[PDB]
Amino acid sequence: SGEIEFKNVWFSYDKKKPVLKDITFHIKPGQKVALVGPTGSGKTTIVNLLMRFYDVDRGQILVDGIDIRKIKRSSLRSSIGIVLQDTILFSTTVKENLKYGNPGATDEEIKEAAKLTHSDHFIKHLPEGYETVLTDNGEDLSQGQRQLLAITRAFLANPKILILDEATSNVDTKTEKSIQAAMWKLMEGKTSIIIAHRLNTIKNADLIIVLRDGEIVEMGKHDELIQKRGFYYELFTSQYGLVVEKEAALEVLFQ
Repeated sequence: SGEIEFKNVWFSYDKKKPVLKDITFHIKPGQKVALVGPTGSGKTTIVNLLMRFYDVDRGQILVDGIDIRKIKRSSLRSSIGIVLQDTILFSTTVKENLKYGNPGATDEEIKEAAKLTHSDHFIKHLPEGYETVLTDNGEDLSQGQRQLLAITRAFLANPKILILDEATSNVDTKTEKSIQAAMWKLMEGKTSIIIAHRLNTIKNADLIIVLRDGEIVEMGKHDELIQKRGFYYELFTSQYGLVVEKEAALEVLFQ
C-alpha cells in the first residue's frame, strides 16, 4: 500500500499551454519523497492530480497498480492524508477535531495517538484539556499547535499516503522539535510526499524529484544529485553563507 506511479503525465488547467509535461516517476511503498523546485514549477499541480482534483490530459496515474480514475473517490481520499503549514480546524472540542478521520475510536485511543505524536502535553495545558472548545477554527492556538493537531488527526486516520508541508518554523524551539518528532512518527511505514524546503529533509529523502517549468529535470537521492552541477546544485547552494533568516530552509523553495 502506498505505491504511486505517474506515467507520461501531461496536464494543463487552461488546456492551452501545458503546466505539466511528460511527468514520469515511481514511488515505492513507504518511501519519503521530496518534491523540490521553485514556486510554480509543478509541485502543486502534481499533488492536485494525485488528490484527483482534476484528471490528466495525457498518460496516467496509478495508486497501488490501479488507475486513480478507476478508484472510488471516497476510498481514494480516505487513503490520502494532507498536512499543510497553516492548518484550518473546526470549532468544536479538541477531542472532536481529533476524532475526524477516526470517529469510532475510543477516548483512550485518541489520547494514545496524541501521546505518540507529542500533542498530548499542550492539549493538557489548554483551559479544559481535550474538552477545550476551539472557537473561530483554532484562532486561540498557535500555528505550530494547530499543525500538531492535524498531525495527530492524520495519525488516527492512518492513510497509506501522506502529502505534507514542512513543519512551520515560526514556532518556539520546543514546539518545533515537538512537531518534527510528531511528523517522523506520522510518516513511519507510510509513503510520504513532502513539498520540501528544509535542508535536512531534502538530504534524508529516499528520493528527490526536481521540477523546473513543469518538467522533471533531476531525480535521485541527494548524494547522487549533489555531485553534478545542475539545477539541484543551484537550489541547494542558493543560500550558502548568506546570513538571514531561517537557515534551516531554502527560501527559494517556497518564494
